Amino acid sequence: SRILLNNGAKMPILGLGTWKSPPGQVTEAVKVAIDVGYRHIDCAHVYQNENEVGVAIQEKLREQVVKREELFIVSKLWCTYHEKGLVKGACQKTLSDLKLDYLDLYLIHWPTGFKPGKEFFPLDESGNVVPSDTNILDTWAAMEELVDEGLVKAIGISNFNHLQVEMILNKPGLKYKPAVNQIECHPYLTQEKLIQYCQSKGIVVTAYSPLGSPDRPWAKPEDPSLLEDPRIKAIAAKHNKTTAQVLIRFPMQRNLVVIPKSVTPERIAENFKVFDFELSSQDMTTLLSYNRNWRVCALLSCTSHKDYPFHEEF
Ligand SMILES: NC(=O)c1ccc[n+]([C@@H]2O[C@H](COP(=O)([O-])OP(=O)(O)OC[C@H]3O[C@@H](n4cnc5c(N)ncnc54)[C@H](OP(=O)(O)O)[C@@H]3O)[C@@H](O)[C@H]2O)c1
Ligand SMILES: O=C(O)Cc1nn(Cc2nc3cc(C(F)(F)F)ccc3s2)c(=O)c2ccccc12
Repeated sequence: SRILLNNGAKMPILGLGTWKSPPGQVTEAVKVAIDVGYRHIDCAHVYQNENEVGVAIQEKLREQVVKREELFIVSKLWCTYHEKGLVKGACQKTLSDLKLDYLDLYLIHWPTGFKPGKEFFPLDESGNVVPSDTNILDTWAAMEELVDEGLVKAIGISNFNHLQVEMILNKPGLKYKPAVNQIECHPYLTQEKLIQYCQSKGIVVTAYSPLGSPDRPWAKPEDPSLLEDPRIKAIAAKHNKTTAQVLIRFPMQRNLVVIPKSVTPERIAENFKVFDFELSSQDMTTLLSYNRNWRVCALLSCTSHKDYPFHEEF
C-alpha cells in the first residue's frame, strides 16, 4: 500500500484530494478519511482550506487515531511564490495552517511563475497572467534549502512536462532530485510517454483528477464523463465494484499514486476499498485504449507563459 521514493521514504499509493473541498466541510471529510484508513492527504495553499485540513489532522493526532510518522502530508508552492526569497515563507504559512512542523512532500505546483502579490492569478488589463522573471532552476534550489532546513522531507514537481523535468535533472549542482511529478491522469488522458519518462528516472508519478474532476468549476455539459462511461461501468460490473473504484485502482496498477477527492463520507470510504481486487492485464490495456488526450486541468490566460507546460507533446 506504499511506494518507495528516491529520498528513501515510503508514500501511500492512495491519498485524499482536497481541491474544491469547502472549508466548512473539509475538516469532517479529513477526519472521516483518517478514521477509514487514509494516511496521505494532498493539499495546497491555493486551495484556501489548509487551516481546516489542519484542524482535522491535529484532532486525529490528539485523539491518537494516528501518529505523525504514519501520515504523509503533501502541499504545493503556489505560482506567485516562485521567487527564491519567497519560497520559505510560503512553506511556513502552509505549515502554520496545517499545524505541522514538517511536510512529507512539497511540490512546485506549476512550472509557471506569476507576479507576487495577494492575487493568485495576477492579470494585466487585457487579461493575460502577469509572469515573474523566475526560472524553475532557481526555484528548485530554494526548494532544496527547505530540505536542508528540515521543513520538508521531500521535494517534487507538478504539471511539469518531460523537458522541464529534464531541466531539473540536468540542473548544474543539483542536490536533491525531484521525488514526485504530480500530473493529470485518467483513461481519457493516459500519459504513457510522460509516465514512462518519469519512472525511468525513478521519479514517482501521482495521478490527479483520476475521476475526471466532474466538479471542476469550468466543466461544460458537453464534456465527457468518465464515471458514466459505459465501457468503464461494464469493467466495474465484472468486478462487483463501482466505476470510481475501477478508476482509482487503474493508476495503482501502473505503479502510480492516486489522490481522488471527495467530501462525501460514503464516497471517501468507497474510494478506499480498492485493495481487495485487481484489474486484469487486459482490463488495464483496454482502459489505456480510451485515451483521448483530453485534459481537464489547464488555463487559457496562462498560454503565453514561457514555461507553459502543455505545448510539448509530453
Ligand atoms: N497538482 C495539481 O495541479 C492538481 C490539479 C487538480 C487536482 N489536484 C489534486 O488531485 C485531487 C483530485 O482531483 P480533482 O479534485 O480535480 O477531482 P477527482 O478526484 O477526479 O473528482 C472528484 C469529484 O468526484 C466526486 N466523487 C468522488 N468520489 C466519488 C465516487 N466514489 N463516486 C462518484 N463521485 C465521486 C467528488 O464528489 P464529492 O466531493 O461531492 O463527493 C468530486 O465532485 C484534487 O482534489 C487535488 O488534491 C492537483
Ligand atoms: O492547481 C490546482 O491544483 C487545480 C487548479 N487548477 N486550475 C486550472 C489551472 N491551470 C493552470 C495552468 C497553469 C500554466 F502552467 F499552464 F500556466 C498554471 C496554473 C494553472 S491553475 C485553477 O485555475 C485553479 C484555481 C484555484 C485552485 C485550484 C486550481
